[PDB]
Amino acid sequence: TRNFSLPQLQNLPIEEARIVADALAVHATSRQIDSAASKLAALAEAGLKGDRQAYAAYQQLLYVLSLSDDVATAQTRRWLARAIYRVEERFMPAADLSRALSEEDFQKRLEQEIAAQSRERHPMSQYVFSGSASRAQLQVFLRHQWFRTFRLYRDAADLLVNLTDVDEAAALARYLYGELGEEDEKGSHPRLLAKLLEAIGLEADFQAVSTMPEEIAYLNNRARAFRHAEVGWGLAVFYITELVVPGNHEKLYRALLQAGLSEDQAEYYKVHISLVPPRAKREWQLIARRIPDVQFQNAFLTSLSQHFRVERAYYDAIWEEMQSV
Amino acid sequence: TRNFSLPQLQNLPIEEARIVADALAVHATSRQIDSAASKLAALAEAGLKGDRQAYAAYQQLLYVLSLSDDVATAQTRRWLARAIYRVEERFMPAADLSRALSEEDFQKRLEQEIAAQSRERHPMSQYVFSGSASRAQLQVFLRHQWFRTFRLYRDAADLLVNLTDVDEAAALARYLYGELGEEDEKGSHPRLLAKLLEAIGLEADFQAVSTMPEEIAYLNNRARAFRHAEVGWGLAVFYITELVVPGNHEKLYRALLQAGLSEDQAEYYKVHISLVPPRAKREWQLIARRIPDVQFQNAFLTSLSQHFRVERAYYDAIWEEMQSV
Ligand SMILES: O=C(O)C[C@@H](SC/C=N/O)C(=O)O
Ligand SMILES: O=C(O)C[C@@H](SC/C=N\O)C(=O)O
Ligand SMILES: [Fe+3]
Ligand SMILES: [Fe+3]
Repeated sequence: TRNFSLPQLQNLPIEEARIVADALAVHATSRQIDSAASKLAALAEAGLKGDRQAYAAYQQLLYVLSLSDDVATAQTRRWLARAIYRVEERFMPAADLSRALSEEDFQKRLEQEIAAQSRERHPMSQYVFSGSASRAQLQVFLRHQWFRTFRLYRDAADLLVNLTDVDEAAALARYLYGELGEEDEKGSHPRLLAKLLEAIGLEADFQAVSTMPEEIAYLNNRARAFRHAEVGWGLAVFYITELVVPGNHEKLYRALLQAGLSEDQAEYYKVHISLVPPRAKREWQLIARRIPDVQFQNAFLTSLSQHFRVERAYYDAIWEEMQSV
Repeated sequence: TRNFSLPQLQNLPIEEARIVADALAVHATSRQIDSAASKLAALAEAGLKGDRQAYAAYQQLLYVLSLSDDVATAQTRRWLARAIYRVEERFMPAADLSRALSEEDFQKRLEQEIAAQSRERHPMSQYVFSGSASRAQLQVFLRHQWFRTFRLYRDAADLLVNLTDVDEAAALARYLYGELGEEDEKGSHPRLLAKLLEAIGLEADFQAVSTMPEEIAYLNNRARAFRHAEVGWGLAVFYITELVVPGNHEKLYRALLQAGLSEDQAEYYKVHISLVPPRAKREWQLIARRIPDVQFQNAFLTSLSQHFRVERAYYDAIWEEMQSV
């Protein structure tokens, strides 16, 4: 299977890929697993210090560890990913406020950060919204839309698991329920996107494996953020996504209709326009309750800044692919 | 913080509790974590061979590891819990099937197992249904009902996390949505039970920590099964609970109304009578697809039998406590 860990690892011409493979064996010893964790940590350190090959190598290995679908190795894979996450977060630039911002000041900082970094301001977004994109160019856009959308519900579920307050788990459960099609699994949002992809000649593969480095970096970061033990990381990515999807999707919907798509064909984008603003308003209380905590504020803001960095490098790479077709 | 891991460990007169504490430290080394794992596995092995003190020790530590609420230590706690689970599973009388049973023989064996040991036939259940229980004795019953209900949704979420198929994750999402109150979190099933609990004088403590050995055994086993990498373990526990809840809760509902509180206060039991039956028919498909796989059948039936042994010993202990008042 294409999105299992071991087939992906055999395809990486890296020695650490074989050490990781040994660490994921059914009878792997603690020493093999600690060896994998140390060599992964050193690879990530070398890559984050400026070694372009170690940088690419650890990002590919981290993609395999964090996002493969062979559930038998999942617990050890998540253990190994943590060895890499620890290194990454030491290199990330951390927000270090010592005193908590006011709730009003905090929301305004978010609004400002969004206005400065929103995916909606990217030249590619504006260009498609303009109607000037070719059909093959929309296909580039939707090919990568598939990778962003199709397993988002799993990252949300990792955050659900880490919210110990029953009311906060419930808010995330309502999100997951909406995201998985409510009472009809034929209408889960991954399948709505699949219906749109098929309307424009693309396959929606639930075992899709990305080969674009910036997309891998985006998916790796998002999973790390939603899985973090300090939920400020995950609430940052979750909530910024909830705030940006409605207007972005309203313009993407219009662009697809302009591009020769039906209302039903473009339903994936249509349903978020109306489903999200109410839910986003109720989900805000998860952030409001934690604002007095300066550790939460620093985790949230560091998460947000890191998310924006990888999202921008990713949109830039999609934009380049779109221009070459 | 009464149900966080470190405060619980400092209150355990078990030597290995200190080693576990060291393993959960912010900067714990691989040696300290691996050491803790080794001592926990040895303690479990001694306990399952008959050392009652080692048995009690491994069960209290496993309770702290698997069910404490400080998410900062959860990943390492779940890692250490695995070392105990592997030992436990070597001692479980597993259905040794060499080849897969037919669907016909699988459902028949399932029906037979449920017929022989369902919780509904336990003398305490028929006694409660009988009307004859005193208020103090119903308090005993509901005090332990709290421990079974108040974090069940978390165990189901771990199973959701391990269901890689999007339509099957959707099925578990429909379950969680219902269990956490659909659009209204004040109606989540833990809070409905908490309201039933407020009537009669009992506290519903979201940080409750059990000190009843058979109850610890029940919660430990259930979390292990729902977290297992082979989803047969969790599907076994999940499905046996969904199938028995409607009849059991129907009879408990009528008995509680006959004990003098309204239908609405006892809403926790009524809602299951109608809510669960339609969802159980769709949830069966997750099991039907896997019947042909003998590895699934062996996990499922081993889990069912282990769940019934632990459920029966727990119900026995509640019944003894109930008869002491
Ligand atoms: O990549 C991301 O995280 C943003 C997704 S949001 C789709 C679903 N929203 O509920 C996108 O590309 O639109
Ligand atoms: O874990 C158990 O023993 C089963 C629970 S069912 C609660 C289900 N939804 O609220 C019980 O004891 O009634
Ligand atoms: Fe969505
Ligand atoms: Fe329920």
